[PDB]
Amino acid sequence: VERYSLSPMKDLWTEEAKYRRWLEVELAVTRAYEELGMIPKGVTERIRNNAKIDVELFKKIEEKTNHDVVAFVEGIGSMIGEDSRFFHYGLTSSDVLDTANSLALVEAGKILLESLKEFCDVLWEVANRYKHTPTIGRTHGVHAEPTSFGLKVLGWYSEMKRNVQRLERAIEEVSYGKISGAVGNYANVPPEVEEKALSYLGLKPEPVSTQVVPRDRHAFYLSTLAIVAAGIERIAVEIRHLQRTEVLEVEEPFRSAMPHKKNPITCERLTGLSRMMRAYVDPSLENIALWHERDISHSSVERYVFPDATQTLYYMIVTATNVVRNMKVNEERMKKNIDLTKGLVFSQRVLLKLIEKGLTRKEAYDIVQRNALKTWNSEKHFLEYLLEDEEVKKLVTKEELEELFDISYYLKHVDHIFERFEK
Amino acid sequence: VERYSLSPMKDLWTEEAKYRRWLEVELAVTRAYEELGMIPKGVTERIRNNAKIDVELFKKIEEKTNHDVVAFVEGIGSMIGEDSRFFHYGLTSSDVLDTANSLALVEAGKILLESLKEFCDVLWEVANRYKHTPTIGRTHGVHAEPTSFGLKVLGWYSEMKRNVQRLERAIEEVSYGKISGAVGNYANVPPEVEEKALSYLGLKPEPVSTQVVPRDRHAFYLSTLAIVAAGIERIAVEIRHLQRTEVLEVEEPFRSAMPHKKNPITCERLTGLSRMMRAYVDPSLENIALWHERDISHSSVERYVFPDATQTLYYMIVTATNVVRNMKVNEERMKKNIDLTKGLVFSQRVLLKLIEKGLTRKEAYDIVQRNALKTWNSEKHFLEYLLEDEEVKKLVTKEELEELFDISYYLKHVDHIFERFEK
Amino acid sequence: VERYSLSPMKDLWTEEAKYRRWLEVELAVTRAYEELGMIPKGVTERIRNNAKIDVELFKKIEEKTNHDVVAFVEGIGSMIGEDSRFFHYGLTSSDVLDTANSLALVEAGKILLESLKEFCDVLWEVANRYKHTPTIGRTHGVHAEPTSFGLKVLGWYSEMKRNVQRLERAIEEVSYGKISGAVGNYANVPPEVEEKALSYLGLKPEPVSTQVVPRDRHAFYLSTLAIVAAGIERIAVEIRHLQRTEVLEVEEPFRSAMPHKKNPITCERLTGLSRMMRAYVDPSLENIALWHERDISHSSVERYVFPDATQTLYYMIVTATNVVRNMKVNEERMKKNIDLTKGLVFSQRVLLKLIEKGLTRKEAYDIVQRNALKTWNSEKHFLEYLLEDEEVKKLVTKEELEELFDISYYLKHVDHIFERFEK
Amino acid sequence: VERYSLSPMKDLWTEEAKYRRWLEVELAVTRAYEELGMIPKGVTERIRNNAKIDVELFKKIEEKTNHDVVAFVEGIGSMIGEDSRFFHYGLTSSDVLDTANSLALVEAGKILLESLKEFCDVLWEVANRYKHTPTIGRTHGVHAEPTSFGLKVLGWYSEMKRNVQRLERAIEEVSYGKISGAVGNYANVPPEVEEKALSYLGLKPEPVSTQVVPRDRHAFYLSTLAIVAAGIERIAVEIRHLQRTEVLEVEEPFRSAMPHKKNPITCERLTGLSRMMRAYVDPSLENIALWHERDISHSSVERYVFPDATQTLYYMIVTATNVVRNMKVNEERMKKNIDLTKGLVFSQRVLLKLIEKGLTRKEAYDIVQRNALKTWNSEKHFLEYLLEDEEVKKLVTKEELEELFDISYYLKHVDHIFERFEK
Repeated sequence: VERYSLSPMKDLWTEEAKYRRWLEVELAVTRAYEELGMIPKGVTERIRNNAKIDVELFKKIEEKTNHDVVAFVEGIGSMIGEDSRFFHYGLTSSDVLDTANSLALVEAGKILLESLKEFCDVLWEVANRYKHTPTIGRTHGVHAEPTSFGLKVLGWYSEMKRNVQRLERAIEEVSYGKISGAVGNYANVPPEVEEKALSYLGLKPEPVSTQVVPRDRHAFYLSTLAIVAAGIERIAVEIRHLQRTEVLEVEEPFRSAMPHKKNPITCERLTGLSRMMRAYVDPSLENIALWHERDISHSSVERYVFPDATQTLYYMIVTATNVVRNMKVNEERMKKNIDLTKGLVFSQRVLLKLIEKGLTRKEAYDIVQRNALKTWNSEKHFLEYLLEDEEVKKLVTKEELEELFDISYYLKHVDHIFERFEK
Repeated sequence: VERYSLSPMKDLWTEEAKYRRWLEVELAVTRAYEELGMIPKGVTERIRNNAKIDVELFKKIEEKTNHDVVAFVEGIGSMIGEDSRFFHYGLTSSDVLDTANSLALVEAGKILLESLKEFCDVLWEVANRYKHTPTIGRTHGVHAEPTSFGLKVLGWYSEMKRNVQRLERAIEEVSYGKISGAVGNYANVPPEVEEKALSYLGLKPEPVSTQVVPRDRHAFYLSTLAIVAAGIERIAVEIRHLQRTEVLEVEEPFRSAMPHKKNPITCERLTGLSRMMRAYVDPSLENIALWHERDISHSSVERYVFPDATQTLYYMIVTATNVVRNMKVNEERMKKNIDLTKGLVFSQRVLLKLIEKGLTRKEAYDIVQRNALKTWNSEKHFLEYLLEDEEVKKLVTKEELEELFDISYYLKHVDHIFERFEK
Repeated sequence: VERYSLSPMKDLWTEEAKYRRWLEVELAVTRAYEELGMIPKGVTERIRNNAKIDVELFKKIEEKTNHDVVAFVEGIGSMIGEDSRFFHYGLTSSDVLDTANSLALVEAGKILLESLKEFCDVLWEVANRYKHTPTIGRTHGVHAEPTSFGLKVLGWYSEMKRNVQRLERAIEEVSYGKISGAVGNYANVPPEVEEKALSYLGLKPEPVSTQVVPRDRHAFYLSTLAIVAAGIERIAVEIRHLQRTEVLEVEEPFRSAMPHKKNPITCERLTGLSRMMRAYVDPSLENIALWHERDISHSSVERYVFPDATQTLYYMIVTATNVVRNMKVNEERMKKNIDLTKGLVFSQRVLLKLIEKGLTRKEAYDIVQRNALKTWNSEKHFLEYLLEDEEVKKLVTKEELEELFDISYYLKHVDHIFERFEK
Repeated sequence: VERYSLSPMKDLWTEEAKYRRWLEVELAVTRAYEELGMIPKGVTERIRNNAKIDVELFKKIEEKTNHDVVAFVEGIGSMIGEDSRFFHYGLTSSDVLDTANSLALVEAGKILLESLKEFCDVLWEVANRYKHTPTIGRTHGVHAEPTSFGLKVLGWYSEMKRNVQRLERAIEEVSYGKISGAVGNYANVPPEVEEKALSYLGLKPEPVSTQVVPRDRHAFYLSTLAIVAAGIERIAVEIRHLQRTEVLEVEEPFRSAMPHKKNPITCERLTGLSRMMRAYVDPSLENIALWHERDISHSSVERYVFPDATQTLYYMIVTATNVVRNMKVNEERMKKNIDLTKGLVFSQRVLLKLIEKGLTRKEAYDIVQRNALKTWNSEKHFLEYLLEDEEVKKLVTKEELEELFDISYYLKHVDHIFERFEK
């Protein structure tokens, strides 16, 4: 794990950061009471001045207390003297816990969103750089028709922009806390305190909560994270295919190294991390069916999944940004790979042209097949066989024949497509 | 499976419905060409009049062809005579396949959305009916504080309304087809044909496609379906708990039956179907990383998951609607269950009241604990013990003591919460 | 789905086959009571002669009964006259259901196991056929060191022989039924009736059951099935890579076709079916935690998973067997692919030889790197560059150089490895 | 995570313990070469005396090397002087990595297995302690028929004894390393060195490896781990249900506490940890299909799963053992809960007795239903209503009636079932 904790994301998930979120919540709540005239003026400022985050103290108290937030509430109690009457007043532990996890997931979502937007900018730049670079399109791993390498990157760009909007909605979904007390009905803490306290944190009130924020929001967020990761996985698998020794179209950045031993190690790592990101979706979905007004089975799951899902995805986005930013792209090898089958890429164009000139689907098909076959089993090109085919010679001119091998045919609509992403 | 195929949803997924979607696509495409002046006037109308869906013919041709859409294209070919020149013109098979699955998933999404909205109306009605019905709030399966049964149903209502908006976005995500030919670059079919043909189907053009519509859209849709199902699972588990013999607060509708043998069979079934819905998420997510401009590994997955996920969820929503619509709710038993622990539900109120009147947290706590203990181990009530406690007798009046047992305390903010959902 | 239902597996999962298993269970149970003297002599043969599988009757009765096994018990009841006193006597529904599913899963396991052993025989045959066929070993998709193609097939053989054993244990695990009545404590049917009835069916008694056979047995079985599928998935991904245009070492069987358009469609299908097989594992694992002496949430999951997992794996085994049996293996291409990097595959042998002859690891490495580079960026071979390197010329003879390019170094232990599988 | 790392399991997964396993592998390999006469006598002891685990050195070298095992090989190299010629000789990195992970998973398996056997001993003890404790059996959460509480614990015992055996096979499955070099064909290190080196470590040779030990072995192991976890999850959900306020039959150990606020927090935790354990299964299964002779996508997954799955299960086994060892069992409450429905638990015996005495199934059923109804809606017992029923009065004696309410009918075979586990 520590392998991919990267700053800013990993600073979110220390024990200090967590206790500071709990204090933030507690201070928003005393502030809300005080602004409503419900506790004396001055309480919040004094608790702000005297409450310190002391991790060892809270952990020592927790040894005796066996309860994380009660230990915190007493630890803070021992620094704030008389003001402890007004601290954690009416709250249940999950008011603090779940509001603090909204804070963390919203912030993690924002870090993720900024790095994602940055991945989009790099993908847009790389797609425009190779906008007109010819490459062979491949279906079932088999040469199909010519295309451009910028258009392939644009498909990745297109997918990551759908993920920017998805990530914005997942941030919205998790932007809800609760300050509603034991079973969520404001018996011990007024709903006006909740509304003020959460607006100071940048959060909204869960419209109806139980003891807990409903876990379908978290499952939505984490399902969105797994889908972002699988798009990065699609990119990573492409580059693994393109860096294989028989292809050599692209090379992921590295580190003088042996030219024949450049392994796509980073993209293999990305593929494995995507497997982990989708692994967290299932446990988040059966966190949803909590018993009544809550059970705590989700808590242990979330200790793994919140920190690991958001730190792994962050590492995936930053790493894949660097891979696409700095990968070597071998344009001449791309172009050369179009001629690997020696013209047989243009074999549909040749087939149709024989139907145009009179022949029936089957008639044309047999002429192309025989030429294909000879091309495939030898060293001469498809075109050179077609030109010498007598049946072809009485139906098609030679200038007609040669123009069917123009790559620009496959390429006439690339700008049309790029233009859909402009402006 | 056939157990839960219900009309309208199951009519979507027959072989006839599929072939009709393929014809719909094909007709939108000839229409687009003809409206653009690219094929003669009259072609579409004549293909519309002569193309019949003949499932046995297509399947017989497929025996020879070994390819589903080629067999279809030839079957239709044999009915439409000369017009077959202009039919399926420039298309790749996945233009038809994936555009037809957008049609199916958008329509399935709309059927699902209407039944979901209807579930929301029933939940809103049931929540307002029991708005002020007292029930005991339960955390860790343990009596916590009083609450209202309408507020519990409102939490379900709140969750299903978040799922209506989620379902709308999932319908949007899947509203994209492609008419872009072999590797998605319009080499064989102009992008103006795509744009016209898909607007007649109510769909949008994938802004950049490969041979296929990118599979992250389908994974998003199906992840949303699994989250809707897990909310239905939360409801179903609640009712199972509430129909157990020691609780008897709610009874799912059934079918004169034995009163002691009413089993929550439907809600158990709902819980199992939610397990299947979340099971489809993982295969949809590794459908995303297709090789290059496509591989066909996703096709076999989607033969299971599109029809099964959308028919299971539809059955879940209709069944859970009926369960909530017609379930028996035992209000007097709910109210009686509040007094099961004989007043000990109000034990925090009693504790705080002793701190108010001078005592320290620990001092108060020991008085409540001893009374709790005596109450727990006997048949007299908490209140009756408190009244006779001397330490309590010198700190608290008896009218003070009795008012701490008012249920209306737990209940002062129920209308505030319901009002968040009005208007 | 129907796409891959293949005889004999799909005959297991009809409604008829299910009711036949129910009767088989019922007849074993009457036989057991009769042999113990608990019901009159002759009952079992009479019920055997009279009791007919009438699917439409049972479904008509179920319309009114709303209970599948009750409807069956009554339908059989209407055919067997006075002997209905002795039929289904003391049983709970899940005595019949779960015992019938053990029969099905055992027999499914056996059909799976015989096709698997047959897949092993084909793998052994193909591996021995290419025992000594040179091929380039590939790590990270990059040419590593020479090996044999039979050795690669052997690793697949070794994996499926581990699965044969795993399948035999999974059969063992599911060989347990129950005839123990409502909560599994033999209050209504004697344990000696259970023991006799299940030994007639070839099954063992769950040593302690509740109302149900414990679902960890089924989860273990389905987990083993998903493991077998992923080994098929490893094989199918190798053939996809090897059939790509730039590689052409292997070609899956098909159907005269275009030589350049041979797509690995069956293998991509096998990949997608492997994803469904692993998807069924999670739902099976959470069927395990049934509430108390049972809930029925697992029933609905098992209507999908039992038939779908066994039929999909059966399809995968039979199809992969035909793929490996009939695939074309291009040996000259495999041998030719070793020289793609023009000798650089032997570059570690060259490096070590320079350390042998005095040089330090870094010294040797720089000579190899420079020659590698020159080879990589040109058309001359590594050897030709080494021979002309003066630093190399004074440390190594030419005959010492050339013999580092012998493939038989890489193959000396092929024969030791096959030997481990013999006898 | 650190929450549940417990000695001895967490000592397995430090960086130090990992480098120690790497050295252990390296020393087995030098020992094997030396015993075969291939390197001078004395090398192994010298490398043993000199080779120190220096985590910070290896990490500093790795900063420059960017390769974990290379950095290790060099760091050891700087301590062992001239013997570095003989160290790591012919090995590929994954000879050390995968052999070291077999050591770890074997030893983890053994720690797991000893705590599991200990969980079985506690279960056997608790089951025998309540062998004859009457309790109500529950199906669909609804009172069914009386049984014994020891019988329920026996079913848990039976499940964990099946897991002991499953754990022994999973240990066997992962007992394979490799010392076969870059593509697993012993080109660079002899197979007799592998055989000797692995028998010193207690391991067997993968019969054919590629660059890596095949990942179906690890997926089988982790699948067995998730099965063991779900059986713990079945137990923990039972204790949650039994500790609910309306039931009070059992109370998990804790920490004087409030008697009404005893929450089943450990059991809810065990439930959530079971969800993480099953989440690791899917990522392990798709690690299986590595490309060719390996890709490294699995490495990153295994950095999470190996340590997390073995430590979480270890925590679950030890904690569930303490739960079952120390939980309070309320026998009088269990016995009292049988009479909750005031005799209606014996209603099938009454029904059958009326058919015995002449009546038809429907006739008998209506008498029982009417009395059931009256019992259900009042405070008088079923028996008292039956005795006063005139139709009952003319078919059944009072002593014939009362003895249908004997609990020993339900318990006669408890003793036969425990006997199956003896000896």
